[PDB]
Amino acid sequence: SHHIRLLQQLDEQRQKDLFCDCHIIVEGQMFKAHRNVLFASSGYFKMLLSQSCRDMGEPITATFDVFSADTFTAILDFVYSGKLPLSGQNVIEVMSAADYLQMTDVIGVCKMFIKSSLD
Amino acid sequence: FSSHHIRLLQQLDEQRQKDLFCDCHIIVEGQMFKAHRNVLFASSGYFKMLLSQSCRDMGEPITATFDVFSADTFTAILDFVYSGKLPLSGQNVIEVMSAADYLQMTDVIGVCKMFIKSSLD
Repeated sequence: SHHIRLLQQLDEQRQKDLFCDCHIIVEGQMFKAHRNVLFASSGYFKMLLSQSCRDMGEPITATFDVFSADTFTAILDFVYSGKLPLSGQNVIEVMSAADYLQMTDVIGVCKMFIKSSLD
Repeated sequence: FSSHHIRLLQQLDEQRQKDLFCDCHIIVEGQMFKAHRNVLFASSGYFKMLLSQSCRDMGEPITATFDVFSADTFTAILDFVYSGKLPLSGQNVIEVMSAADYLQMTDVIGVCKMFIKSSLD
C-alpha cells in the first residue's frame, strides 16, 4: 500500500511542477519530471543523467525528436503510475520509442499486448 | 502489488545508498543520512512543510537536524520510506510510533497500531 500511495504523490509533484529537476522537450512540447525517477526507470536517462547525478542547481533539459509527444506521454505516464494505455494504433510507436530510451519493462508490456491481440 | 512500483522504490533506495541525486541530508544523533527531497516530501508531513519553501528552487542540498529521537529510530523510519518494510519489536514500537507522530507520518502510525493489535491478540 505504501508503494501505490508514494507513486501517486510522485505523480502529483510532476503535475504541480514540484521538485522537477528535469525538463524533457519532445516534438516541441515541454514535460516536467524528476531526475531520480527517470534515472531509475530508463536506460537512456541512466546514461544521460549520469554526468550530473550528484550536481544540483540548474534543471537538466533533454530534447528528443525521434518519437512523438503523444508517444512519450504514454511512456512518461507509465513511469509515474505503472499504467500504460496501449491500443492497436500506438502499440508499435510506444514499443519503438521504448528501446531507444532503453526501457525493457515497456517493451515487455507492448510485446504482451501484441501476443494477446493476435491470439 | 504492481511490479513497476516495487522495482522503482528499490532503485530509489539504491540511489540514496550510493548518494545519487540526494538533495537532502538528515543529521540525527550525529549520524548523517542522505535521501531525496521529492521522496521525503511525499512520505512525511513535516518534510512536506520543511521542503515547501524550496520546492522549486534547486542548488544547495537541504540539511535537516533532529534531536528528539535516536539515529536507530530514524533509520527504521527512513528505511520504511525506501522499502515499505518496518522492522517493529517490543523495544522500538513505541519509539517509532512517537517519532512517527512527530514527523506526521500517518502510514507509519497505522503499521505500528496494526503491529500492536496483532501481537496482543
